[PDB]
Amino acid sequence: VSEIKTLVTFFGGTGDLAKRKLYPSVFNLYKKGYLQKHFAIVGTARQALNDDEFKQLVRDSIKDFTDDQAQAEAFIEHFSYRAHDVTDAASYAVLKEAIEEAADKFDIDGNRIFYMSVAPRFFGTIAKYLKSEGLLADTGYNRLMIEKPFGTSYDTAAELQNDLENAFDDNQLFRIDHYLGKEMVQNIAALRFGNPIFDAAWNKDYIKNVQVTLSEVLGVEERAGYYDTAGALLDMIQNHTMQIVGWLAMEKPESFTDKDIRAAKNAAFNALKIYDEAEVNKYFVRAQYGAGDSADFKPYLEELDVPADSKNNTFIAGELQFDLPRWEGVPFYVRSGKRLAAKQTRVDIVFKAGTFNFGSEQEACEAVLSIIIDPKGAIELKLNAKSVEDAFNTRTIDLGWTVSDEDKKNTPEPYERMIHDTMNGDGSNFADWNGVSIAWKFVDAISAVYTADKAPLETYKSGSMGPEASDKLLAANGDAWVFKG
Amino acid sequence: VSEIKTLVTFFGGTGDLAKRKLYPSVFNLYKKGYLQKHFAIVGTARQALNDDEFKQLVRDSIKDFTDDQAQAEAFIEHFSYRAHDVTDAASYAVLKEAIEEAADKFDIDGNRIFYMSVAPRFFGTIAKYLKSEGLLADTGYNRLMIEKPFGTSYDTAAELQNDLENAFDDNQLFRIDHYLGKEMVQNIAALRFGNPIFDAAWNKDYIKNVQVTLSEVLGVEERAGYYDTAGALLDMIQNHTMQIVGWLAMEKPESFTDKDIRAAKNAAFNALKIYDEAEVNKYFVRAQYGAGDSADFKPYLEELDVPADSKNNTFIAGELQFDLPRWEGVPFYVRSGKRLAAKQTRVDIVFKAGTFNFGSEQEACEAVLSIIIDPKGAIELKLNAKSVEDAFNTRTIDLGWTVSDEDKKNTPEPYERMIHDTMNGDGSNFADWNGVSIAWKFVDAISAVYTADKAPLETYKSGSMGPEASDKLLAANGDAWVFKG
Repeated sequence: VSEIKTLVTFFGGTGDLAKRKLYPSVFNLYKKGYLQKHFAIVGTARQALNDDEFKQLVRDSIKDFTDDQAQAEAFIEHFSYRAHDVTDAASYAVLKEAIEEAADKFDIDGNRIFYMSVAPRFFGTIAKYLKSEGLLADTGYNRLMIEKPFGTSYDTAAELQNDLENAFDDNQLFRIDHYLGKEMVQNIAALRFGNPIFDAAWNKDYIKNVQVTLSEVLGVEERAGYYDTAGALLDMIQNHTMQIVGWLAMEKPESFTDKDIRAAKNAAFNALKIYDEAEVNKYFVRAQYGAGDSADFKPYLEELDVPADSKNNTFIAGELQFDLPRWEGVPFYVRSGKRLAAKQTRVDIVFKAGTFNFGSEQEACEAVLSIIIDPKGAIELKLNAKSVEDAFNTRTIDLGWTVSDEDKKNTPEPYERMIHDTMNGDGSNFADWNGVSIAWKFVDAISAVYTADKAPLETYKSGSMGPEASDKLLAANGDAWVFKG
Repeated sequence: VSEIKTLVTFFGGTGDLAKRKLYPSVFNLYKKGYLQKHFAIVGTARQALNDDEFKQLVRDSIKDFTDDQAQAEAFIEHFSYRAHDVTDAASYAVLKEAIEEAADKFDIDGNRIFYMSVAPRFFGTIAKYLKSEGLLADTGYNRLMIEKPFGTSYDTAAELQNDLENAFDDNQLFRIDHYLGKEMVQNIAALRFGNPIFDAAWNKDYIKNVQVTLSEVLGVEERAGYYDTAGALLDMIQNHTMQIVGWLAMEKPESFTDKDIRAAKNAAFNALKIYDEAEVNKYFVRAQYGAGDSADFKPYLEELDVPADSKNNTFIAGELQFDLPRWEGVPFYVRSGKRLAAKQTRVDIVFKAGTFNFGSEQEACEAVLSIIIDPKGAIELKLNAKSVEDAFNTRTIDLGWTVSDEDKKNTPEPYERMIHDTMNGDGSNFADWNGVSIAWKFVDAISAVYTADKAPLETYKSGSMGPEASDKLLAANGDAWVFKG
């Protein structure tokens, strides 16, 4: 395997995310031989720690992924640390030195990746200082990995993007969304473009509607302080759902290069209809979970730290419309919520029933292509066949496939995937500015109606698949949710 | 369920086929309530038996299918017998009387079915006498069920058809081919016409080749006397294979009525290319099984009653070409033989690989739709997806479906299916004259080269999937057999 020469600086290096996911992920890359000799990891945080102490922190972090001790130690030797306060310009000079020391000791020419595992309020500050204080490599590439979230509205996001563009180009910005780094989400384009029978049918002439579901069985839990201000709309719809939809609605790319994949996705994003107040009331649904089936399933208002006067949405369902020839009249249904019937992230593509008359009592129903992303990867194709009856009649059968145990074993964790893609400079599985800005405009229009309270707030029994207004939404076009729980 | 009013006369009524399959099958129809009051079964053979003795024969025949004794007896009471010699015109008067007695006792207006479970040499004789001696009902329908085989060449078949048409119309002739009465063979049209994504792809633009395999693991066995003169060509290709191919190659019918299904099939049969000597040598392969892996697997020449100088084909593989727009350049490969790697009747439809470039090391391969008919029904769809690797790459996955245990239980045996379809007058699953005549012309051309010996006779190791000339056949067009054993 080819060697990746890179210098990674982790802001928030002593953090929990770094300990649990970042370091073990960079370790796997080393285990696979991608990282060999010319690479260095510089950790940074406020806490005054020296190289040996930081090395021990990393040692304890990769412990549960160590088979060979010599290998673990050979890896840890590539780590260095430098205490540093992100708000103090002067302090960046100290980090600049540690970085240059690392590049020398391991002979690395530029190729710098900066990981911001810090509080969102510092994203712009750090980036601006990276340029003004000379921390950016003058040779090779300079890439930034910005953690969730990228703004809380279009305005804030636009301001962040504006700050980021002081030192970086959009193609150097790597926004983290672990849903895009998931193996099954990356199977969509392969299934579509790699098979002519599906490629040719991926349009208005064969597809009746596309459905995207992201259900969770858990409630707000201990995260009440944050969730009460975000809701399913910002926590699950704006980021995860919109980006999954991007893969489904994109045009057929000129090639499978990240540049063309993005152009193909943007053609769709640019054709998306932004809703006004009336349209939001007609095409979207917001709800809050109520009394469940047992005492443990308490309504959203009775959850701790939740303001008794909260009108927050723990569920969202809506219809998306794309003004492209390929999708004229094809509704894209999305839904996500807490306290639903089952943990599941899936895509259901309903094909139009055929008009061939068999003269049977049961005519041809709609074929369905389902791609289960969570909890276990699967692909199912529901087709029409003959029933086991004396007289000719149709019925539906499921052709199915599931990930093997070997598959699960070889599947890189999403963080390993994201780190690795950034080192390769592969923007394929990352949302670009255009995609994120449009996703914000769409949600802002809905959020505007919600904060103004010019739309009703539905309610649903915990453990169900949502309020009836959700089914009412699809019924208006003669559609129905494929996944019933 | 609606009541079927019919009078069935079984020529060869004391025969083994009648005891094992015919009577138990007519019994199931009674059990399902299709046959209730107005129906009668008249058995006939040379053996002098009276009504009580024949009733006992039937009693012993349906014994292993009896739960309720009262029901079994209520059924048997509908049977009558009359000894009768098929070559004696005078004798038909006696049968005519027994038939009229039956129609009176159970009040049946015509609706007669005549089953010829006799030696092939008597098919024409009986039919001619049925008309001249007045055994045909003057009211209702008159249908004939002719057992295998329908001729041994085009000439003989044409002569039989000519005799049969003295008393019947082609739509009244029901040629028995148990492969057409199989549940999975009837699923082909449902899968094709009931699903737009397959219907639209069922042509030269998406299909690269169609493959039809009918493999057996057994050898010639005790049937040497017959097989040595027929071979796989007449025993399996002419009848079973050609008719299965008919379902696959047919045009899309105007409706699912037997008349339109037949018109759609005939458009294809009429476009089939009849080969000359040169073409037979280029597009077909004949072989004989040799030494196996153990002492029990003896070569065809060492089988009992097999003439040491036999050039009989125990294997056939060939390419069919249809001169229709839908199949321009799409080869239809067929193969059938004894002593092969596995018992199996299947259809493999290879779709053209896509031309989309992922830039991967492994590009998109050909998707395959396989319909397993024997030994256990199944449908598999091999598609391209992403491999579980760090770099993007395609790989193939199998979406699969298999008949449930409930399905097997409710599936009517092929003889029940055929009897029932005849009572309904449904010619859908029956080969018509045009289809059979064309099937004969095609095989005659090949058989002509074989008897003249103007083509080589290949050989293959028993337990393999055939001689190398079989693979050579597909390789000429860049194809390969999907099922490797």
